[PDB]
This record gives sequence, structure tokens and C-alpha cells, in this order.
Amino acid sequence: SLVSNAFGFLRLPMNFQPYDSDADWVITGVPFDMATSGRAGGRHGPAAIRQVSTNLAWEHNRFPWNFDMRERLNVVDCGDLVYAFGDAREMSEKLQAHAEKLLAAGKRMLSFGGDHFVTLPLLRAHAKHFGKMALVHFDAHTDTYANGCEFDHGTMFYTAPKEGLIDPNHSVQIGIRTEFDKDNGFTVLDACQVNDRSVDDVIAQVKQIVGDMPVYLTFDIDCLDPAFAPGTGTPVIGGLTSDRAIKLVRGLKDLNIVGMDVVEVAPAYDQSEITALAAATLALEMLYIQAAKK
Amino acid sequence: SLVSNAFGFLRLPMNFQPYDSDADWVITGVPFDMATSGRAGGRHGPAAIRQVSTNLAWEHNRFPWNFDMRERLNVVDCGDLVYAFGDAREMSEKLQAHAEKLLAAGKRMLSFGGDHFVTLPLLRAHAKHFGKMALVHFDAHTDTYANGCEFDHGTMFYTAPKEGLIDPNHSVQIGIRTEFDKDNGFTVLDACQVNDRSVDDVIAQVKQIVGDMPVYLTFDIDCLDPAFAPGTGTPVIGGLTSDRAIKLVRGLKDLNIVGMDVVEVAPAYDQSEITALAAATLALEMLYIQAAKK
Amino acid sequence: SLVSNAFGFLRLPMNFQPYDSDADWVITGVPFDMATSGRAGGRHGPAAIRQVSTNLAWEHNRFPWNFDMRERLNVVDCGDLVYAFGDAREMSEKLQAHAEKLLAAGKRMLSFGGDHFVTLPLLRAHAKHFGKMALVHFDAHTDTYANGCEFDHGTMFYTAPKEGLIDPNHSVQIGIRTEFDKDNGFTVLDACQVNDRSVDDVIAQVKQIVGDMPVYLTFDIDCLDPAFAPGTGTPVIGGLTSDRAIKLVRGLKDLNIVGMDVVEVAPAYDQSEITALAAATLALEMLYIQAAKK
Amino acid sequence: SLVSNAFGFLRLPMNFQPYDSDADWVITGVPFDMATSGRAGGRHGPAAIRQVSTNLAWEHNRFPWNFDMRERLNVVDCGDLVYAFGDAREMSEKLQAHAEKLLAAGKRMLSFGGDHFVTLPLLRAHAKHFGKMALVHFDAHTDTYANGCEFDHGTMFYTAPKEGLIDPNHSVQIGIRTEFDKDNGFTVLDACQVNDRSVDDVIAQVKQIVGDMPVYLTFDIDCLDPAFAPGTGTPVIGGLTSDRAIKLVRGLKDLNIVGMDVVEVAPAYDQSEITALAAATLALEMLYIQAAKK
Amino acid sequence: SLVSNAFGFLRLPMNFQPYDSDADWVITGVPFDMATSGRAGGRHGPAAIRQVSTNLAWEHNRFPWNFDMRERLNVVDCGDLVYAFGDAREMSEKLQAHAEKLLAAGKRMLSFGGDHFVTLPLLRAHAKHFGKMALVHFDAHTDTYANGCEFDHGTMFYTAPKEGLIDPNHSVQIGIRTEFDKDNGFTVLDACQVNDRSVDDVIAQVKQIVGDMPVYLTFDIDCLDPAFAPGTGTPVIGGLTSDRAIKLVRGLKDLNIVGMDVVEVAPAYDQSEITALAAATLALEMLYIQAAKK
Amino acid sequence: SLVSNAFGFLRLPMNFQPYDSDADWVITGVPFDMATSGRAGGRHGPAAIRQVSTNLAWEHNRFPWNFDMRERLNVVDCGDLVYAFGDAREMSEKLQAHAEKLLAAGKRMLSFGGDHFVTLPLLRAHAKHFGKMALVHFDAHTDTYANGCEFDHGTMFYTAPKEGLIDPNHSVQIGIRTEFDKDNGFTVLDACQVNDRSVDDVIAQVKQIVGDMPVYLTFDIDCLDPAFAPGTGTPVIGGLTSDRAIKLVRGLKDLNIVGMDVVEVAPAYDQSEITALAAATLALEMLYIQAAKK
Ligand SMILES: N=C(N)NCCCCN
Ligand SMILES: N=C(N)NCCCCN
Ligand SMILES: N=C(N)NCCCCN
Ligand SMILES: N=C(N)NCCCCN
Ligand SMILES: N=C(N)NCCCCN
Ligand SMILES: N=C(N)NCCCCN
Ligand SMILES: [Mn+2]
Ligand SMILES: [Mn+2]
Ligand SMILES: [Mn+2]
Ligand SMILES: [Mn+2]
Ligand SMILES: [Mn+2]
Ligand SMILES: [Mn+2]
Ligand SMILES: [Mn+2]
Ligand SMILES: [Mn+2]
Ligand SMILES: [Mn+2]
Ligand SMILES: [Mn+2]
Ligand SMILES: [Mn+2]
Ligand SMILES: [Mn+2]
Ligand SMILES: [Mn+2]
Ligand SMILES: [Mn+2]
Repeated sequence: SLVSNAFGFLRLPMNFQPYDSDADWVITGVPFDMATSGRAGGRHGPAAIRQVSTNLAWEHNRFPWNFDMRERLNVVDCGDLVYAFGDAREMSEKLQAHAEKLLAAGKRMLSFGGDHFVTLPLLRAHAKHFGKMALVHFDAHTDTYANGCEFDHGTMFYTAPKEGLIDPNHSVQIGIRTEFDKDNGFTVLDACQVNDRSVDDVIAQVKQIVGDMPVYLTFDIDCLDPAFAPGTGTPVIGGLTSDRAIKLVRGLKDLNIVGMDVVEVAPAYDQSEITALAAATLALEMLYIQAAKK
Repeated sequence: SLVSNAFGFLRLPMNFQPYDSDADWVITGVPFDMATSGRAGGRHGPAAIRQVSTNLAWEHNRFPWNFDMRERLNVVDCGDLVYAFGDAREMSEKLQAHAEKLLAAGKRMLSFGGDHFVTLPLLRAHAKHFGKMALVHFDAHTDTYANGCEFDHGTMFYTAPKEGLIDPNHSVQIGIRTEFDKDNGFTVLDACQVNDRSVDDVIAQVKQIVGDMPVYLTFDIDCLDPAFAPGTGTPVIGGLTSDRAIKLVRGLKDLNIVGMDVVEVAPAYDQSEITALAAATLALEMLYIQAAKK
Repeated sequence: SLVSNAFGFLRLPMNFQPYDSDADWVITGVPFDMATSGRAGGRHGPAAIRQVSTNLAWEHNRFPWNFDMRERLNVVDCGDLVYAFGDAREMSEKLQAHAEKLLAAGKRMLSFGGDHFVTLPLLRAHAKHFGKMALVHFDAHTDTYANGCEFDHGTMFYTAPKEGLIDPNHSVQIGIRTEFDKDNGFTVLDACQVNDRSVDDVIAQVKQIVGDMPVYLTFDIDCLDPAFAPGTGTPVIGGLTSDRAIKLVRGLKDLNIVGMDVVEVAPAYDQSEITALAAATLALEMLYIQAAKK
Repeated sequence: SLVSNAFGFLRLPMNFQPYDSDADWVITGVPFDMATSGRAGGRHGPAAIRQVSTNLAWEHNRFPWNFDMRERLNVVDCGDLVYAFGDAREMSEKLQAHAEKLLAAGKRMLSFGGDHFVTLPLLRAHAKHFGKMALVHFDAHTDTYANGCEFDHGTMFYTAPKEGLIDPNHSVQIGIRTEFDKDNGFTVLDACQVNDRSVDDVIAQVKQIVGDMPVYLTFDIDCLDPAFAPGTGTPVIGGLTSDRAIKLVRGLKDLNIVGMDVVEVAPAYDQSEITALAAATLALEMLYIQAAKK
Repeated sequence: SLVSNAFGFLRLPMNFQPYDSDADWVITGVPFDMATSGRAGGRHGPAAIRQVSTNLAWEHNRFPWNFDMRERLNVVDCGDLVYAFGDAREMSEKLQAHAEKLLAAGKRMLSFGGDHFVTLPLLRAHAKHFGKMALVHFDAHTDTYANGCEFDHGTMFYTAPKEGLIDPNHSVQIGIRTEFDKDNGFTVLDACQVNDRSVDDVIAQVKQIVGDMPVYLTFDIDCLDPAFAPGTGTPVIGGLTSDRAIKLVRGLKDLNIVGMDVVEVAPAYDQSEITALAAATLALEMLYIQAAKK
Repeated sequence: SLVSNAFGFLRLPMNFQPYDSDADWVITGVPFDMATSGRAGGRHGPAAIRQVSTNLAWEHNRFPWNFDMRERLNVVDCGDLVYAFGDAREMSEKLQAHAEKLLAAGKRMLSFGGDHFVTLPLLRAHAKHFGKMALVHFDAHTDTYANGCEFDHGTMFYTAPKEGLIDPNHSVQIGIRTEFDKDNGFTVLDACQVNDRSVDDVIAQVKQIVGDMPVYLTFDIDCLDPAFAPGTGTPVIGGLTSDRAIKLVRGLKDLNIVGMDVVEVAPAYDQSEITALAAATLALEMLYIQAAKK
């Protein structure tokens, strides 16, 4: 083989027909953006994450694991959703259709954004297959705005509870450091207390909030402090280090995580690919916690 | 005066109530953006142009003129349109209302984008006051797409002729170097021939196409080659130098230019403010050709 | 209102005649620079802070407060000092005159630099109205050089104690990580110990040093580690995180802070506006600790 | 189709098994680098060109052509050579093997570098299928060093004539502006005269030097002036504009060009993707001159 | 003196003939690079460190020391190794020869890379003069690859123990956060535990592993998290802060450190010189711990 | 020689005691800056030019010359003036003293700025040795301000004629594109006409203005368009290409040029070292036109 099908995330094989493949996990890129009050995310966050992820591919057993995820899980990259270039409605319809087809086939999904709005169609499809979920949500923002429209940025986790896709009472939002509503049922572990508490202390509280519910894990890269993730459309100071974030993600290993995504990487604002690298490393860690179960 | 009202473009006085002022020309910022197939323009193009324009303010008589524009014209900066943060429809309604109020009062407008879509509401208001206009359009793109919707990026100069706002047969598009429709009535002076012909030759042809019609002058900064204007959402190689562009704009002096704008400056892609500087210099040149008449 | 007077810091109203206004607090920009042994700060630090501060304006009650500062305090932005473009003497004379006029009128000041030298004229005016003050000083540098001239960079807090403007014995310098003089009366809480101690421990010591004296709060952004504040003229490694800095500023709430500034933001060295964002967030936090008293 | 095989250059279909496909032209990426006396090219030049090429894909008939290349030519992207990460010998052996297999199958090649050294293995394979070729070589450097080793950077066009792969007497080197050997048989059209002469004049001379020989076209992006192509390992001032370069490439339409490449794009030194964009546009123009024959 | 010999690191005197000088310590630059699977380091890491080090030179007694290193140690900068531009073998032969000549003369060495491969020739020369050493190694990578060739990147600390240059059983690797071999005798203090433990706790363990052996101290700047050191060829998230790193280096004061280096600064990926600044500050701290003994 | 005295511009030997050396030409760096109305130049322009100049050193006979300058001229680099870090008066006194000592010894000078103000002390020393000179001045600015003080930026060529150092009537200013005084005796060849006329036409006019007077050649890099020289404190659009500038400098070969400098390179605003590279190439061309006479 002089040229090869090893062109996707972590040099994994591409499969443009994933639904009836032998894959366990399928990576989908959704380079969807919408006009915001601040900067736009752009159309290259899936591409920047894939490109920088070659920094991680040489490790046979990614630190600190004692196995190779690739020998426990069959992971393929199906490329990008064609309708990510449509408006919020068109993108949502096609993404939910893509997701339902994969979940019905027994595949699970790691998806890369794109604006955080991509998580709402994913949650609609996941709720159909797995039932109402607990949300584990890393972000500087709660995204529970209740006064905007159905397709507005920052409203996904008002709509999701209203549609019964997630149980807010068993959901946790980690790293929040912008105005939020204390009485909507979500448990907000704000960045101030998360930076001051030990990882094990936070993880113990997350496990007790989530319980045994199926979990959708959604990681907005702007959860990280802008020193570690300058490449994002809506930065907020006082965030998490990449050390603390990856340790928190590893601590989620014993949860029943049924799907996950990483969103808001904005390459136009990245500095020496550090934001894309943090996103790729967190995404690989999400695959490792799944493979640790097998 | 220890602090002062000299905070706008070229340190000109700000006036947030311009409609009944003594101004001859009013500068308006429209930091409007929409989701595109490529990069987003962002919300700081008016701000970047204003900021860098201090490089030009120290010249009493801006080169190469033998007068000071500020002693012939009363120019104020009214800030930014509040609805530039709305969708294409909301922005258009408010911008056209703003423009009609200024033109009805006898003011004329230099406006800064923002996406090129801002020119369509401006043309609607200008046609009401001045009648059907000839368009002088600098761009790498013709923006005459006829198969998208009424608020889509790149459709403004299909809609404008259809609404009778401009006469395409007396309009000229300069710097085009992307696919265009040869039979829609616009005269396309593509960048290949514009770079090969003398300025006077091009200007003579523009004057004969435009004739004596009132002219709306719209300058997309991506008319300049990306070496001179890297800060734009839709770059295309093989463009104009800033030398040739400013010489072409100066050659328009004898036309009856009733309004003008400069659009598509994307500061997130700018390099050492050169794109914003070129936009500010072209905008100042547009004021000079007006003041040269007085 | 199609265009509006909401063009300043945090989109607050501009008022170019603040002295007899209804404002409680007035923001002044001083884009003053001087030749240094290292990099120059430039003339856009006030502008970069204002521009990025729109990221904070959408929060009605800025996290983590349970009120809106804008509903307790009348804050206006008076623009920039005209003489910030003069030499150190000319700038100082005009800034002190500006400040005395505001303080005599019962206004208080949040000022943005510009070089740290701007704090000396501010302290001269503040001492006249409030009496000798305790200085709370965040910096990597003590700025107590005693062998340079009266207008040299880095000498302000040798001159201030000599002129009786501050009491060094009740002043504290936080984040210092460059050579300093242990016996000049200032209490130096160096970055090594500040990074190792709890916030509450540091705050308790600051309160006991300062006591009940009126406090001038001056924040050099290079107090933050260059990972969080690369945009500064004189970076030093081993600094504070933005998390720790904002927590320290919040802990100053119960002090009698009569005036404050944020200096040394150098946009030419900024990376994705993170330094300007940290400066804008710290400045907003200073307004919140004032509004928390009302 | 919710996800698709449209992930390569210009969103063309990927085919990891191109040798027995229906393709007419096959794109291969060779992200090969070697230690140099100056900067290294890196491993992302194929990826940066592919990514930015989406700016060109929306044009059905790319300006200024009156047809769609994609409706005359079947072009696929086979990804990257696996051995581009080996040393100069390992890469050369695998690339020549890849190329021979494609040419023997009747495919033709557009290849992207990577260091310019990639052209030597390509020429070895092309000479086998097409016979000794005339080289049309755009570069600031002649790459005819005769005193280094067989795998050294900058020696390819000493070795190629010695191995009988090209006829130097019918080869032309365009844009040269570094020390060269006047008596080695190549015709050097240096950047000084190329910038001063008309395109048609240069093209007429190229046609007479090349005659009817089969042509290998190799474009080092550092032929362009660093204002247009800052993203390259070995910049030299006084180069070609992208306007002149694309016009020169279009003028080669009537030559018998049997293979072509674009090399030396160094994304770590690129500014707002302008170098990658120029490389992608030149590469698309090379496909258009081929499709213009059909 | 109108011009002066104060052109090297920290403005120290240059001496191009250091071997028979009065120097105690000699700084050597080795701008050596080799083709890697990731980015290349480049040829300006010695130059970038020297340039930014002027930020530290103004401190007479560098914080937090109570003496001036320059009054206890005679330090000169001998410039760069001429053969750093050769291949791994040529560079190694000349560097080891340079080092042996200095050590035989009673000088000690602070060296700047360049790729980490430069440490292997340095260790060969140091073992000859000081005997088998304990290695104190800061890195995200263990560089103990045992399946590559003798001159490959990342193999130095497989070869060194095999040649008896270091005792792996008394060596410690700090900050590791990539796949490593647990049973090769090195003690790996990975970044996860180093970030969670106190500095004194880590230092106590290092002292007990190293004992009284002579120590070679080698600092790969990619030990720091990419937020603090973006300018490096092989970044890995979850690293050390510059605060923790400098505190760890200061804690090594009581060890018998016979030579030291700082490697992998890649200026092409640096952001506002922060990586070069951290490297220069760590290097100055290494000189201070030596001067603290005198 | 394992390390070497080849650390200066073009890897030429450093000589910190140049006055009694065997040098014909001596390079001096003057990293002098002063507070301006725009950006500051900084303190690294000499260093950035030296660093990038290694791109030119490998050419034995620099293109397009048929000799090696280094075999006709003995050129050394004496480093930087120690007082460049003082104020305009202190710097001027020391620079003029440095220059007088070199010129009295029969050396000639190529100097690198630093602010353009450095040329005034150089002209004072040159007039003493060579007599009143003709100035050949490349710039976007005339620097003839007559209403500022004796040490202000932009006043040098008001003061120089007043002190009889240059004859304005035989001096020419090339590339001017900012407000200038038409009646002060200088001949202004503005960038508009210089870009439109042939090089030979401009050179013929320069030769006739200058005649046989001794010439001081001073090149402000902001003569180049900001696309080619973004790294400068005072950019102005519509400038010269680097092709045209180097051709103009080569055409000055037959003039009696007694000294020369290159100023205003501001590395903080440079993009991929292109401005420093253009400055280094122009400086090398100035040495070649001198060596062409021998
Ligand atoms: N939350 C954000 N990401 N941006 C600000 C928009 C305001 C929330 N409706
Ligand atoms: N024309 C542009 N600016 N972008 C590409 C969109 C395609 C035109 N409808
Ligand atoms: N302290 C600084 N900000 N810079 C260094 C100048 C030396 C103190 N006189
Ligand atoms: N030619 C280059 N690309 N670099 C300089 C190396 C010297 C030629 N042997
Ligand atoms: N370890 C590195 N620095 N890079 C990856 C190469 C793989 C180790 N042989
Ligand atoms: N000319 C400049 N370089 N800057 C503007 C200052 C105004 C001239 N006195
Ligand atoms: Mn979010
Ligand atoms: Mn968010
Ligand atoms: Mn347009
Ligand atoms: Mn356009
Ligand atoms: Mn300070
Ligand atoms: Mn400071
Ligand atoms: Mn080449
Ligand atoms: Mn080349
Ligand atoms: Mn840049
Ligand atoms: Mn290493
Ligand atoms: Mn490493
Ligand atoms: Mn950057
Ligand atoms: Mn000048
Ligand atoms: Mn100038």
C-alpha cells in the first residue's frame, strides 16, 4: 500500500458508508456555524481537530492507559455532514437523520463541531435510542437561554429539557463562569469552585447527580481558560486548565456514556494549534474511557 | 478640553443624532455578518477601519490633494447601526430606515461593512432619493447569484436590478476574477485586463458606461489581491494592488457619486492591520473626490 | 433609535463632558507610551479593552453576582485624554487636571492605560481629594526605582511615597517576580507565595496591611502569567492565573477603594484578544465590587 | 447521502485505490520534509492546499474558463504517500513506485509537496513512461547544485539531466532570483526580466525553448514574491505576483504537459492561508489547461 | 566604549575562543534540527532565547536571589556550533569534540538546542569527564525509543544508558505525559502527579533517587503546558506551569549538577516570545543554582 | 574551529573594536525608538535584519552579480550602539561620536535602525568627513516637519538642510505618498509616478538631480507597500514592490555613495520575517553596488 485509507481523526480509516459497517464508534464532523453576537466559529473546527490529532496517533497505548483503544474498539471517521453548510434547520434535520441511522444500527457517535447548536439534533436522535439522558456538559456557558427562538445559538439546553431529551435534575454543567439561572434544575459546578476543589471531590458529586442514567457527554472547548483554548468564538477568563479538564474526563470512566461530542473549536483564533490539540486529546480520552470498559 | 468628541473615523466628531445635524456626510458602521460557505466577516470591520484610520488623520491635506477635505465637508461619524446584530431581514429594515432618514434630510452616506449584503438596503434607500443609479462595484465577485433566496449572501446585484434600484446596463464591476454571467447587462472589467491596462484607459471606459447617471460606489475590499487585503472572508488570488485601486478611485472624481460604502473587512484574518488601512485609505479617498467638487 | 450612544466600554454611554454629568463612575482612556528598555505598550490598550468588553456586556448580572452593576451605578465612558500623545510631563499635567476636575465634582474614576506611569498623575489628584492612600498594586514589577528621573518608566512608586501620596507601610504589591527592595516599606506578596497560598489567606493579609485607609487599586496586566496575558510590554514568567487574579480582586470588596486603573495592555503582542479580555473582565469586576456596596 | 466521499482537493472524490480506477488525473500528497540550512517545509503543505481549495470549488466554470474542468476530466484524490515520513531515499523509492504504477495504468498525476526533492522521483517515473522531458520550472532557485549528495535539498535538477530524465537545453526556469550557473543548458528567465516583460513575450520564448517535447511542469510556490507567498521555507524578495504567475500558467495551455506538481507550501509560515490559496489556484489552473484540450 | 562585546545571552560577553578563557561557564548554541513525524524545531531556538533574555538582564540580583550570579560566576557565550547545520552524525562528532575540549579545560556548559538529540553528544563528553551521571530530565516525552536507529529523534535515553553514560536507576523524568516504558529503570514522575503534588514533595523524591551522583540537567521546553510553551515541535496538553517548573528547578539547588541544557524551543510556533522567555528564565535559574553554591 | 566569529549580518565576522581594524565597511545596529503618534519601532530591527540575512549568505555571488562582494570588500559587524537605549539626545551624541571615529579612520558605514531619527546624527558625522551631501531618500514620508522640536520624529530633513549637512536642491525623495511641502527644494518622486514610470526613467532623473555630489543613501522600509513590508511603525498603502525597490537601488551603482542606512523595521508587526528579509536584501544590494566599483 503506497497510499492509504488512514486519512481521518488519529489516522483512523475513513468510511463514507458507516451505517452498515463493522464500526463500534463513528466520528462525524459538523462544520456548522451561525451569526452570533460575538465571533463566528467558522467551518474548519472537524478539520483542525483531525489534522492536529496526528500528534497523538504515534502512541500505541495513549498515556496513561495500559492498552491501545484501537485494539478494543473499531472506530471509523465518516467525514463531514453535507448539510452543515445549511441553516440551523436544514443542518438539524440532516444531522438527526444521520444520527438516528447510526444509532439504530448499533453504532455510537463521537461528533465534532461546529457551533454548540449541533448537540441539539444529536440529543434528539440519542433520546430516541437510549431514552431520556443525563447531560454532562463542560462549558463556560449554560446555553439555557429561554427567551430566544427555536434555532438560536445558546438555547439548546432550554429546548432539550422541554422536549424531554434530557433530565435537567440529573444533569451537571462544569466550568460555568457566565450568568446562569440557578433554579432550572441543572447543577452548575462553576469554574471558581471547580478550580478550587480536588478532581476526586468533583467527580464524586457528578456521579451522585448522574446516578445510573445514560449520559450524553458534550464538551465546549471554551470550558478551558483562553490561555489553553484561545481558538474559540466566545472566550471567558478564569477557566479550567487542560490538566484539570482531562483528569475530570478520565474520572467519568465508570458512567454509562452513550454518546459524546466536542464543539466550538474556532481555528481562526487558534494559536499554534493548541486549542485543536486540546480538543483532539479530550476526544481521544473519551474513546479511551469507552475502551476501558471492554 | 481634556477629553474630546474626536473618537470616530479619522478622529472626526461623533454625532449619535445625525439626521438634523449640520453634517454634509455621515459615516455609519454596519458590523453585520451571516453564515457563509467560507469564512465569516465578523463584527469588527467598522471598528478596525476607524482604529487604523488615525494613521491618516495627521495629514492636513491628504496626499496627493492640495486641500483639506475637513475644511470643505462637514463629516460626522454616527457610530454603528444597532440592528447589525439581527438577521439579514432585521438589519435591512433598520438600515434602510436609517438611510432614508439621512437622505431625506439632505445628508449623504459613507458606510462601512460588514458583509456586502449591507449594500442592498442602502441601494433601496438611495434609489428612493436619487432615482435608479449606475453601480460602480469593486469586487472579486459579481454578487449576481440568481438561484439563492432574497436574504442570501452574494445575491444583492441580482435583486437590485430586479427591483429597479440600479441600471445594470450602465453599471461596471471591476476586479472580478470568479465565475460570472456574461449576459446580465453588467460590464465586467475583470482583474486580468484591469491589471494589464492603464488606469486612464479603464477610467475612460467606466465614464462612458456610467455616463451622467447618479452613481452608487461600493468597494468590496477583496477586490484587492490577498497580499494587500488578507483580512477578508472570501479571498481570491490575482487581484489589484492598493496603488492601482486608489488610482482608479481617484479617477472617478468627475462622476456624480451620490453614496458609497466599503465592505468585507474581516479583522480576524488581517495581518498588521494592512486590510483595515487599505479600507480606511480608500474611504478617505472617496471623501476627497467629493470635496474636490466644492 | 437606529444608531446609538452605546459605543464605549461594555457598550456604556459616552459622555465627552463628564464633569457635570449624573455619572457616579467615569472611564477614561490614557493611550500614553514612552521609550523603554524593552517593548513599547503602544497607543491602543483603552481601545482594545473597550472593543473586547462586548463579550461581557450581554450578561445582565455578570457572573457570579446576583445584581446588575448598571442598575446600581451610573457609569459613563468619556473617551481618551487628548494629551496622552504628549511626553510624560504634558500627559501628567493634563491627566491630573482631568482627574482633579472629576474628583472635585464627586465622580470616581476607572482609568485604562497605557504605560503604568499614568498612575502617578492619577495618584496626585486622588491624594488631594481623598488624602494619603494605601496602594493595592498588582504587578510583576514593584516600580520603585529610585535612581532614574522624575518622568522615567518604573519610578512611580518611589515618587508617590516621597510626595506623600501613598503610605508605603500600608501598601501591598501582589505578584512581584522581579528584583525588588525589601526595606522600602511596601509589603511584597511575590507570585511564588501568592500562587502557593489560598486566596482567603492572601486576602486576610491584605486587609490587615491596608486597614481602613482609602485605597487606590492599580492593576498592571503583566501581573498575570504571559500564558494568560501575552499582550504586554514587559512579560515575566511564573505569574498569576486569571482565575486567581479575579478571585483576589473580588476579595477586595470590603475595602474602601476610592479609585482604580488597569494598565500595560499592549495589543501588538496580544494573542486572540486574551490579554484585553482579561483586562476588561478585571475592570468590570472592579465596578462590581463598588456596586456591591450600594 | 448525509455524509460523503467529497473530502479531497476541491471536494473531489477520494480513491485510495487509484491505479485501476476510471480516473484521468490523480492527486497525490507528499508531505515530505528534510533538514535544510533555512526553515523546514513541515508535513502539512497537501493538507493546507486541500483545505483552502474549497474557496474554488463553488465556481462551476472556474474563472475565466467557459467550461467546468470536472465535466471534462475524471479527477480523484488518492490521499498522501505513506512513506513521505521516511528519509529522502525511502520516500523516493515509494513515490517512484506509486508514480510508475499510475502512469503504466494510463493515469496522469498532479502532486503536492512537501520539499521540492519530491519532483526527482516523479521525474524518474515520468521519463520511463513519456521519455526524456522538457522541464518547465517556476522557482526563485534553480536547484542545480552539483556539489552536494544524491539526496540533498536543491540538487534535483543536477541529477535529473545526468540521469537523462530531462533535456536541460529544452528546459526553462522562470522567476529565478538567486545565484545560478549560466552555462548548464537551462534557460533562466529571472524574475527581474519576467516582471518587466509582457506575459505573451515570455510565453512565446517558453514555447520556442520547449518545442514539442513532453513537458513536466513543476511549480515551487517561492517563485511568488513573499508578499503573495509568505508561507514557504526559503523566501526571496523581488518575485512574481500571483496575477503574473497564473497568467503564465494559462499561457502554457498549448504545450504537451504530461505531469505537474506544486511544492514548498509551508503552512507554519502562511498568513491567512494566502500561500495555500495561491498554490490551490495554480493547481486548479493546471487541471484547466489540461481540460481545455478535451 | 560606543559599541560593545555584550551581544550574547543576558548581554554576557561573547568569546569565540572559550577553551582557554577565564570563564567558569560557557554557553553554546546548537541550532540542529532533523526531519520528524511532527513539526521541525528550526534553526533559531539559541537565537530566540538570547534575544528575549534581555528582559532578564536589567535585574542586578535576579528574583528571588539575594546576589548577582554575574558577580559569582564568569559566564561567556561562545556563539553557535558550526556543524549544527550538518546531519545528526556530523553535528554529534563536532559537538562532542567541542564539549570535551571545554570540560577538559575545567569549563562547564549550559547549552541551548535545537532538537533534544543534541543532549546525546553532550552526555558522551560529560561522562568522560565526570563519570556515569544521574539524569534529571524535564519533558513530556521519555525519549527512550528502543526500536529506531542510532541517530533517530527520541532515542537518546535508550542509547545513553546502553553506552553507560547515565545510570537510569538513579535518573528521573519529570512531566512525562506520553506513552512510556515502566520497566526501563528510569523513575517517571508524570505530569498528572507532578501537577497534584507539592513542589517540596517532588523535590524530596528527586533527591533520594539521584543521591549524590553527578547530575546532567536537561530541560525540554515541551515539559511546560502548550499554554506556556506553544513554541515547540511536539506539544502535549496537560503540562506544567512555568511557576511550577521554575520552582522545581530552584529546588535542585543542593544537587551536584555538572552540566545542563535547554532544548526544543521552536520560534516559528512561539506566540509573543513566551516560550523563548520561559526557556531563557529557566536557563538563568540554572546559572543561579550554580552560583548559589559559591 | 568548532564555534566561530561569524555571528553578524550575513554571517560576517563581528569586530567590537572596528575603528582600527582592516575593515572597509562597518555595520552598526542602532535599536533606538521614541514615542510616536502611531506605533513604536521597538528595539529589535538590527537583530531581525541580522537573523533573516542568513537566507542570503549561502549565495557565493549574490544574484544577479557576477562577483562575491565578500572578496572585494572587508565588511565587519560591530554590533549595536550602547546608547541606542538612551533618549534622542544621548543616542545622537554617542552615534555621531561612533560615526566620526569610523569615518576619520577611513571606514565607511552601513547602519541599521531603529527609528529614522538615527540618520540625523549619521549625517552630522558624514558631512564633517565628506562635505555637504546629496540625500537619496526612500520613504513614504518626507520627514521635513518644520514645526516640531530638535529631537522630534519626522524632523530630520528639516534640520539637516538648516545645518548645511545636505543640499536639498540636489536631494531626491522616492516613494513619498503622504502630505509633503512642494517648495522646500527636495525633489519628490512620489510613489504614484514611481510605480507608473520605468526604472531607467526614474534613475536617469535621480542621476541628474544628484549630479556628482557625495550621496548619503537612507532607506526607510516603509517606502515598500505594506504588502511587502508590513513590519513598520507607520504604514501607508500604495507603495513600491520589493522588485521595483531593489531595481532602483541597483540603478544607483554609478553614484558616489559615501554612506547608507536602512531604518524603521518593526519586527513586532512583521509577518513571516518578510520585512526584515526585504531590509536585509536591500542592505546587501547597497554593499554590492559599492563592491561593483572595485
Ligand atoms: N452565550 C453566548 N455564547 N453569547 C451571548 C449571547 C447571549 C445569550 N443569549
Ligand atoms: N460568492 C461568494 N462570496 N461565495 C460563494 C457562494 C457561492 C455563490 N452563490
Ligand atoms: N522595570 C521594568 N518594567 N523594565 C526594566 C527597567 C529597569 C528598571 N529601572
Ligand atoms: N537553495 C536553497 N533552497 N537553500 C540554500 C542551500 C544552498 C544550496 N546548496
Ligand atoms: N516522541 C516524539 N517526540 N515524536 C513521535 C515519534 C515516535 C517515537 N518514536
Ligand atoms: N510622519 C510620521 N511618521 N508620523 C506622523 C507625525 C506627524 C508629522 N509631524
Ligand atoms: Mn456551549
Ligand atoms: Mn461556551
Ligand atoms: Mn462583494
Ligand atoms: Mn467579494
Ligand atoms: Mn507596572
Ligand atoms: Mn509590570
Ligand atoms: Mn525549488
Ligand atoms: Mn525555491
Ligand atoms: Mn500573522
Ligand atoms: Mn525531549
Ligand atoms: Mn519532548
Ligand atoms: Mn499568534
Ligand atoms: Mn522615514
Ligand atoms: Mn516613513
